[PDB]
Amino acid sequence: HKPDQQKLQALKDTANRLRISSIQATTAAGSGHPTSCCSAAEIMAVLFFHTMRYKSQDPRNPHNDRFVLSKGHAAPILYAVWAEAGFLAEAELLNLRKISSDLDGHPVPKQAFTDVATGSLGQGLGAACGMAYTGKYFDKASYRVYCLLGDGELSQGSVWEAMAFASIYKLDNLVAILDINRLGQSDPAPLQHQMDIYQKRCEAFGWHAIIVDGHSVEELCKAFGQAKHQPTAIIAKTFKGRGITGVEDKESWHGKPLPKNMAEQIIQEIYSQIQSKKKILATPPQEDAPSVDIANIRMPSLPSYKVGDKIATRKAYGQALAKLGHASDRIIALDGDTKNSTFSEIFKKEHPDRFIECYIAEQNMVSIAVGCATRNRTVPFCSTFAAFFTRAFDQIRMAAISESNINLCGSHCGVSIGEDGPSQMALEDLAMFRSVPTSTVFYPSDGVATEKAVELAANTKGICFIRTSRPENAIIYNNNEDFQVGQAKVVLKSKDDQVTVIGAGVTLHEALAAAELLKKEKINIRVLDPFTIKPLDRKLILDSARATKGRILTVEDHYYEGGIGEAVSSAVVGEPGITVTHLAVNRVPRSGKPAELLKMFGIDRDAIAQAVRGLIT
Amino acid sequence: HKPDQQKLQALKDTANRLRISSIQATTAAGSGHPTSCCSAAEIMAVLFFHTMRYKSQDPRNPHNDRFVLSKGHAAPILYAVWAEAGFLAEAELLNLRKISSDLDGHPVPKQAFTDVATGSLGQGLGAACGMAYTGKYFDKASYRVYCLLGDGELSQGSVWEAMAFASIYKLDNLVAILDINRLGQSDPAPLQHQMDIYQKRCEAFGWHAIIVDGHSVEELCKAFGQAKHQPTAIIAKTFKGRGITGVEDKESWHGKPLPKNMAEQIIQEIYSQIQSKKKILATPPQEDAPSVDIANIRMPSLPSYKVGDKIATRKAYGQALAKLGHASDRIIALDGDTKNSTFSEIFKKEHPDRFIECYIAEQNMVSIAVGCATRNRTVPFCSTFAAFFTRAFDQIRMAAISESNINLCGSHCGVSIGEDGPSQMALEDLAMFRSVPTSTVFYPSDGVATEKAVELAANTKGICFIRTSRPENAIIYNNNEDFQVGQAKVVLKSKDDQVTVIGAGVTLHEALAAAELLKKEKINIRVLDPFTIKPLDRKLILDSARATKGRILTVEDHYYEGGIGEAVSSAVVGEPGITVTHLAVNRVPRSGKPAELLKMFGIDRDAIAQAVRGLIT
Ligand SMILES: Cc1ncc(C[n+]2csc(CCOP(=O)(O)OP(=O)(O)O)c2C)c(N)n1
Ligand SMILES: Cc1ncc(C[n+]2csc(CCOP(=O)(O)OP(=O)(O)O)c2C)c(N)n1
Ligand SMILES: [Ca+2]
Ligand SMILES: [Ca+2]
Ligand code: NA
Ligand code: NA
Repeated sequence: HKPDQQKLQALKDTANRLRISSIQATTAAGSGHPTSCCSAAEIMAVLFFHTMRYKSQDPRNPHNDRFVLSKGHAAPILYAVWAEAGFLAEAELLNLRKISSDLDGHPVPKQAFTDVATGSLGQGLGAACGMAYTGKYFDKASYRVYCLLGDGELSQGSVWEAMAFASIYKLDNLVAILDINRLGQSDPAPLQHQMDIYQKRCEAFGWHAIIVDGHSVEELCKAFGQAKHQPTAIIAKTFKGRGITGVEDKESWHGKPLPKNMAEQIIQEIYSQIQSKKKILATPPQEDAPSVDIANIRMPSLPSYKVGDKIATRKAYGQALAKLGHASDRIIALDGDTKNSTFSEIFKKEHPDRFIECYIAEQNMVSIAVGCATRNRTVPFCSTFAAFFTRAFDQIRMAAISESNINLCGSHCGVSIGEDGPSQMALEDLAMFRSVPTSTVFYPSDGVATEKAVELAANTKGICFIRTSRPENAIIYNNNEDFQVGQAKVVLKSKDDQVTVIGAGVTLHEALAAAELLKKEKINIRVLDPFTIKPLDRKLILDSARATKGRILTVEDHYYEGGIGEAVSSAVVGEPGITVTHLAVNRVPRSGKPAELLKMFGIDRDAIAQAVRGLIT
Repeated sequence: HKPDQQKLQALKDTANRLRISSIQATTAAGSGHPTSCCSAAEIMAVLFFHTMRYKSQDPRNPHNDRFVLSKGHAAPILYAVWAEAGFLAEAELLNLRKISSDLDGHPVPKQAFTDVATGSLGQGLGAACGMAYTGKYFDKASYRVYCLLGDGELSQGSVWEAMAFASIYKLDNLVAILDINRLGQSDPAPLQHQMDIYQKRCEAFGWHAIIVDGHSVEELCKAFGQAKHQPTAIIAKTFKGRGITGVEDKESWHGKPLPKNMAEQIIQEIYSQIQSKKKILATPPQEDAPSVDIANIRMPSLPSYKVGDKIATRKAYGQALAKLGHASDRIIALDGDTKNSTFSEIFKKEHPDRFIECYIAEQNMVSIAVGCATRNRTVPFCSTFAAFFTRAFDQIRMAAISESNINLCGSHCGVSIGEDGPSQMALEDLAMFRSVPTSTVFYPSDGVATEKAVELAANTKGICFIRTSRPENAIIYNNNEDFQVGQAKVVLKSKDDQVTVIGAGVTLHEALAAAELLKKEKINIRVLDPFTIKPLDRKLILDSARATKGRILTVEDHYYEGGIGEAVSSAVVGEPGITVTHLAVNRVPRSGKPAELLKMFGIDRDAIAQAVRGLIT
């Protein structure tokens, strides 16, 4: 698939038009990364005007090839290709980085041509893997996926997780293009132009690796055209600032715009090398992506638990997820070699074609989910121990910037796991997920609440987190109980309540046990289950407090900062007559039995009862 | 260095004693991972009783070889070697996982023989790299560093970052042993027993890679004895549950103890294979680690700023760090290809031998710092953009479980960076660091406070975080101002103050500007700079509020959850007459000029003034 002579020259001309646009935009803004754009200009021309198939007036079309700009600071050249393709007006490029424009400093999905935000390096290939996995195994469509990475970027371990994933899953519809321009931000990239080492690394991770001159349209086209039996890495030897005389291949230019006078001079030089004005039209795709049903997802039946039966919420999650897979053909499940502990294995057993084993690689797992959710093709649920979602916080952070709809279930929360000790204990997961701006944080306290959290999460936009627990605890809700995001439940009350005790998961059950102890001493307490920690039901909390002498006690299997107690305090601070006492975990824990650790860390029934007795007196 | 016939058999006997101890301990506990111990028994015997050099009665001795158990769930066999070596009493092994014991489910540094906690897979090799870098380049000592990893564990990208680091820095004093036992937790590891692929991956990342039969003491000893010119990977083909008949090489046994009856039978079988009772003594090390000065670290002079001069706190950090490097020969600086933006380049210029370029690999950077701080050999300061510390949250979490003394400086906080947009904006870093139990969170508002934060951090135990900013802001403190952890500063006050406004960094300066605006309308406000967000100066905040009609307004360049406003609210909730109003960033931002974004997100001078006017009225 070698371009003919006219097309070849038109591709070279296109590359130079892209350089000019990148320089013009960044000089107009007074910030940005023209030298990072210029190393990629021939790559971008060949991708957008020779290799890819897409609808230039409908960038989000489900039939289109996908492009992911992993080196997101080259955003101006992404904008430039979409102007060249006729989607964006050329004049709009000059509004790069303005508060009045959507051509922001790094790509974001408010742009029709951007599926995932990038800017935190090393994440784009994982998203691309999810898109390619979806294309091959779910859509079974003809679209291909292309991802452009920098060489400095290849220092990120997340890249190598994605490399390994793509070869395990035989993603022969995925191409990674590595812009080996020798330089990072503040020094040369470690391997510089040792092209052979990059080739060996890619081959060792199972990819077909082709070294090219990244400024040769000819060599680029030959590499893209080769038969593809594996994921393919095009390892492109380039120069940073290519085409900018005196800047090409030099340090001290990363993220530095050309000054006005210099841009004018350089642009005239580049423009003089352009042989024809006639632009290339993109070739349209084969329209073989299937229709996908986006109707509200409804469980096929009510929960079928029995009040008083004991089940851990981790197990209820797996049961509910498997049931959800009968509610929608769009549900997919991902897990990081923990399916026997999170109980996502139950979904795998019933719907194996929609389970993705991600292995021990949580960063990549989140990125796969993000990629699978793009263009609304699937509804992903990822699971591992909640503690290990800390390993993926930047991916989760970027998922919110990507306006992604993913669902994450983290098990084994808190000290109540017992003997494994703190390395496995999630004690900061509420803090982390609450800080994610698009998040909904579910903390189901029994199996019924867990099933309803799964159903609600499936239908809720944004980053949904479900915190599950290891201990078996009693079912306390009837199967017809109606749950909503942002609505708490009062699970014990009387006209004589002296404190409102807010607990969740294991501490809700400890609070109910404390209530039984206290009733023997003629002390009644109101017990409230938040259901969602974010958004928090401020109204029910305050109404409860006002019925209980203004007194609130929050008790949580989590550290003090960023959790339930701080959420509650922040919601009610300043309200007349309201007081809040907080019980949480004050330091790194240790191994012991679950009940022993709840006692040691001051969040068990006897600690709750003592706090209540002290409040009354 | 092949063991003679008696020693060879003694090593085999030792391996079998280690198997027995691992089974006994986990059966006694009723939990743990004997099959993960048993694959490693010959490796552990050869390391501890042939290859390593260490003082068996002084595991923390600075002259000793280091061992890192990256696959930390094999803790029972680590405990077993230290019993075999005579440091632990054999009987204590039976108290594994008890709340009354320190032999916890995964290793932790309350154990003399543990430097870094493990249990979150994929982190140990990075810590080992820091130990080896320290041994070679700082201590210039003869000790070597050994790290045992699982094969499932090799799916983590952090491992490959460490691999790449070790070859860049020529860590020929580092050995990684890969326990290729075919199986993970819930399925086979992806590559199973494809030993050649592991070899190719390690070689491609610059290591000398040797495939061995991991149950052959002979082959293990030959591999350890080979000349070392590069970091060395011993790629050991093993079987999970080796030596446990009917369990060896089987699925469904990860993290499952043998029941009592079965343990008795298996242990008798293993014991029958032991030919001699005579234990091997460990060989002691060459005592060539240098003395290190642990005196309090004092800057050689007061800060030398001038009130009213403009400097960004990011630049003040670099200046202060370089000065700190003249205060102590122990200070080291690490940075992830951002030294020209964080200004750690200033330290590199003055103290290049103590600067470690970590490249674009934040997870590994944190682990390197943790390893360098072990045994108090250095005082590390790591820097990058604060947003990118989210990429290393699990490493930071584990650092606190490791009781590590590291210092982290994250620049470019908040929307005030302007045009790069949200991918680069730290808006959740206060939430994240506040949740880390051993943390001190410094948020210096000018260059003087920044210099004093650096000095204090150097002398403070735990995870110290310093949040720096991009905008140039005025110096407001005199050079002799005395700063302490947990002590705030009132930077503007009058007898007629009507609100206490708490700001930090850019929002402190916006609050001072608001005060100047408001004074024109005869409205005075008290302005308070927290200095440390954790611990928070509750007393000064409350005393200030009580002088200002009980009214507090907090304003921060951070999301609402987990930041300054929630810290303050949580501290003062329920105090009679106190009210708290909060201004923060309510959603994912976008590109624009710094001042435009502060306005858009409601945290600039005019937003503060409007909030104040509303509180009074
Ligand atoms: C996770 C992360 N860490 C650090 C940065 C800061 N950063 C932005 S661009 C860059 C250099 C990128 O170099 P490379 O990948 O070689 O791309 P090039 O611009 O040379 O094409 C750095 C370190 C980032 N954006 N993301
Ligand atoms: C970051 C992280 N993710 C997931 C886990 C859960 N986990 C504990 S052990 C294990 C399997 C480890 O297998 P491998 O590395 O092959 O070690 P082996 O026990 O086979 O020697 C898993 C997935 C963990 N501890 N850490
Ligand atoms: Ca580069
Ligand atoms: Ca294994
Ligand atoms: Na959802
Ligand atoms: Na410190």
